[PDB]
Amino acid sequence: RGSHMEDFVRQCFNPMIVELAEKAMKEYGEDPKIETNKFAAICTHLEVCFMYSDGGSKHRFEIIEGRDRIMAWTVVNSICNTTGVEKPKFLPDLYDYKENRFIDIGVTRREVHIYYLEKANKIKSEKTHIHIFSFTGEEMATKADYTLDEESRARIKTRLFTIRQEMASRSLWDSFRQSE
Ligand SMILES: [Mn+2]
Ligand SMILES: [Mn+2]
Repeated sequence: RGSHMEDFVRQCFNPMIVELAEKAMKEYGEDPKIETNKFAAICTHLEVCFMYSDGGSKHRFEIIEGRDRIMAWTVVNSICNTTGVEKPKFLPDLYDYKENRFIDIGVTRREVHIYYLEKANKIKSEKTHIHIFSFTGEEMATKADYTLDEESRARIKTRLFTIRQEMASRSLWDSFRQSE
């Protein structure tokens, strides 16, 4: 069965992101053709992570998101075993070489703090930095430390709101917002 959402995702995100999202979904045994909202969210999370890592200096970020589970943890161990930083319980998204911390980036259709609090306790990792974006232009980061300058975060919020308008323009936003 062919859904409008899957066709929208494929023509809205670049092929490298879609491929990474598919490999991520099947690696954890899920179908992009059936669980299509999740497909859309994984693509979105991937793009935001990539836009985020583009915000810093050249060597600033190590990218963990978008890798095989095995090599992602391999890089995490290399980072920990060479910076002494604590090994997070669950896979982060980036490591900040400038601020010497892991970052878990979140994208939500709820209020940023409803989402941050749950991400805070689920990790329970005191060290890992959290940065949440919403589809309504809000953000919320650990210690009010937003890592990147304003322009790079504003770029991310703009893109998130364009995705939401594109889904709304195709009547897929309601099903997407309710499915989280
Ligand atoms: Mn991740
Ligand atoms: Mn994340």
